Amino acid sequence: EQPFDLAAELAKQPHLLEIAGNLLMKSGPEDYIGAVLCLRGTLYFKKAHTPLVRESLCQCFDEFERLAEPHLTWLWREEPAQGKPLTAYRDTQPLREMMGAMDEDDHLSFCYTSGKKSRDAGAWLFDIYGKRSWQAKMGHDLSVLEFSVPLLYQERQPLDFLQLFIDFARRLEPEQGYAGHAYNLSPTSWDNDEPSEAFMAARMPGLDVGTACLLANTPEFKPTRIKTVSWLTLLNNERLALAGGLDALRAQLPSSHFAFYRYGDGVVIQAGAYPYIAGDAEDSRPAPYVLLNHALKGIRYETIGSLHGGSHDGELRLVGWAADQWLKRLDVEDSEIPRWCDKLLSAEPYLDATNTLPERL
Amino acid sequence: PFDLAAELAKQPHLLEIAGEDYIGAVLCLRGTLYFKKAHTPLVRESLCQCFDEFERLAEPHLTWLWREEPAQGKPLTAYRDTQPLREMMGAMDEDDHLSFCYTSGKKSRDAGAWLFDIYGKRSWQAKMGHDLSVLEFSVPLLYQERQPLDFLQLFIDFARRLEPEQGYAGHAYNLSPTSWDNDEPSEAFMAARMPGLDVGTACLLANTPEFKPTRIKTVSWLTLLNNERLALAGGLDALRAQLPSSHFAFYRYGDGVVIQAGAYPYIAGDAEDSRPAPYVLLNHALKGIRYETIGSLHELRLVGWAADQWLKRLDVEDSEIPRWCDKLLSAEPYLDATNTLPERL
Repeated sequence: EQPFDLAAELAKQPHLLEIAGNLLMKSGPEDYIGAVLCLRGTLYFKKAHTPLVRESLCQCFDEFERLAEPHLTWLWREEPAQGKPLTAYRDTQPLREMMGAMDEDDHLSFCYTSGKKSRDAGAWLFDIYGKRSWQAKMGHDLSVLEFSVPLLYQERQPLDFLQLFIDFARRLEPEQGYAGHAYNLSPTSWDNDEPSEAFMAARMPGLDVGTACLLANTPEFKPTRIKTVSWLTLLNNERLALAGGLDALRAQLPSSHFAFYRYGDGVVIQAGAYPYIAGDAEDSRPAPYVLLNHALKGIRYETIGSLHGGSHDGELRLVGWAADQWLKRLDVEDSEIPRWCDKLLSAEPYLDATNTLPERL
Repeated sequence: PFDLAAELAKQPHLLEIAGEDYIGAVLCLRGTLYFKKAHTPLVRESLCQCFDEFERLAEPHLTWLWREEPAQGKPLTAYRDTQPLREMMGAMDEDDHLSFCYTSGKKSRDAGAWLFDIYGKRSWQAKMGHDLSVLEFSVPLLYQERQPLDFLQLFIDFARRLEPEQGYAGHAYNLSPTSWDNDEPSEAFMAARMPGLDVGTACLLANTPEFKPTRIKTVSWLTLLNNERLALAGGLDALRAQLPSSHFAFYRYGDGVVIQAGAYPYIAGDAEDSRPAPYVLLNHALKGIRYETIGSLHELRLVGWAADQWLKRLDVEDSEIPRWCDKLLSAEPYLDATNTLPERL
């Protein structure tokens, strides 16, 4: 009596906004929120073990918390030296106070969520995963900041998340990054819920998939390359040069629909007037992402390993060959680019003062 | 739908998916038969005998006849005004494509729960190796509940006449007869939550390169194996010894067998596991003759990869089969004269 309304919803639109925990399993849904569609940004950066970067991370959180304070509910920390792995947001110490108890050899682990239950996925997120000084010196030097706001918040305040992403890039000088639609999964039960993400990924080419903090220091991530484009795409100056330089990119990305934000030592590219889940009735790939992916696929990772854990009892998981194929989901033939340029101009809203920051080039 | 009528009382459109408004899909009991020689006069008469039999049940409910580019008449015809099927077919030759889709949808583009659909390959297509035609037919779920032997009788009778290669019957969504390329299957959801449902459009699968092996796409409530497939699965004796006669019935015809898995068709299992116990046991017995790939069913390669995954949705670990059999024997209704044909082996 319960699968039918979901079968009807899935047949007519690509996405699900909220997904019950363990839904894409044979044992079936459980009494928690396993996944929530939101607007998420992911930044891979270095020197998280240093005081200046930690202070900048705290300034990032101050900026985020001004928006998110009414909604945050839980702080998760991995094996903290003081306190508990799980703390109610009301009971937490200021982030600057917790960082002040740490030195360069401590691991940064802070995940603020907005789920009603601590097990629930929530649409507000601020997640720091910071490598220890000795880990960075032994070669595992890449840290991750991920943060998100709800889709409804984005529609009501269309410049707020974008301003955060640029402000954070400016302070952290990241190696690479992206922002757009993604599912936040349950902080504790995500293994139940990766199949929901995998099912959605096949339907929504604009969706980011996977866990950046697990990807960050794999051998597959060593090349000077990027995982994906999305609504926002961040390239440090080295990746920008490998992509042909800023002049060569602006020649391929019409300024009617693409904006460029030069922060210090890199650029953020905005692909379209808003983030895109999918395309149209003819093609599920978003036209602005297709054009940007075409310009940047020369610097895309050939493989990043598996995006998900292994399958237990027949459930869907983006592993091995399927993960490699996911990386290529936006690729088109060179000969089809003019048609995609035409689709951009005829069907997609233009950039204006309501959906870009004034500091765009 | 523990109590389907009770569920429809609270959600009248529970079995429908909306499609300028039309019914895009309706859940029903559908049989699919893949057979050869549709271009020959002997088989064409057999198809007309099949429709004669279907029409005795469906005549009050059929509304439309769809035909793709007919040499005589129009693509759409009101059912009340159609010619006899034999006379339309009499106007056709070896090399004409058989295309007849009778539906019960209220509007012409509405999916209907009653269906009789012929897709017959041309003689020259058959000679080039694209020789597999499809007959699909369906009745509403509520009709099956009140007349539980009628669809089953049709499926066996049609199998006898057509001597199919392979086939299956059970729950499926009938789609709109003209807007049949606008809604995503959602194969991974079906595999997880409604694993008893068939998924796909048989006439598009029949002559793909993926279908050429001597294999089957799926088990369902009814599963049809020609004798070649039966032998590859280890033979009928061993199947009957492995599958409890309390819950599995076997119907023989001149060229193969139809297996009935359970007292009625199953959408899903129970609260603990969505896989229906009778289908789990039969899938385990037959997975050695299942297609390994099918292509996509009803976009990047991830949608086709999902379709290959859907083929395995009933698989369980071998160590669990004894527990599944105990669950079948203790929890599931058994077969008797109320839900099987008397001709069962």
